Amino acid sequence: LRIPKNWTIQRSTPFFTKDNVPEALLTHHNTAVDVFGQICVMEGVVTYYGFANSEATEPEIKVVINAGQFATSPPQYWHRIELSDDAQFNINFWSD
Amino acid sequence: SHLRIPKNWTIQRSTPFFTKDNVPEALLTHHNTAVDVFGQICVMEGVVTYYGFANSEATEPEIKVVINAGQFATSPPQYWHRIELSDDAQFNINFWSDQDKSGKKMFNTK
Repeated sequence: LRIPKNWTIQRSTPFFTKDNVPEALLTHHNTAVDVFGQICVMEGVVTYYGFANSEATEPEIKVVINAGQFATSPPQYWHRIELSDDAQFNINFWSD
Repeated sequence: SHLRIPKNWTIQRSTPFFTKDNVPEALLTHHNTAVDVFGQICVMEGVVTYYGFANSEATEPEIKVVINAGQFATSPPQYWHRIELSDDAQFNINFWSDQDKSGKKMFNTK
């Protein structure tokens, strides 16, 4: 899935690091029912683990996101992210 | 090496997606971000070429950066630049700031 041309960012999170990231993101969870999660890495590395559904124990996809890059999370898709000790990222949520 | 936006900064405003079909002409020519405002250009599709200038009246670029899909680049406060798009380029821009910028200008032209 690609984010539609007419979609926009309803909300953006502040910058998160190993020091102030919300435990909720570091855990196996999913995005809003109809929202695309765009993860932008400013510094360090963020590793993205995707799962076919909420039951899967092993990931069906692993993506390494480096500084200067971003990876999107399709609506309703289950995932978990791990951050290197110097990671700095934020997430933009597209919908509407 | 894109410059790092400090962790304490926050996004004040974000632009919708743009393509060579509806991109504001202000981005195609010289412009800079307002004081205390860091620009971030995310390329969702295609290619966006970035041209930076030493100052308001510099004619030839001091920096050229090619930004591909999945990548983003940053432009520090008041730094003059312009962007060029590929035929299938799709991108947007996030404006960060370490100060409340509500109501004020995000970018300057000319």
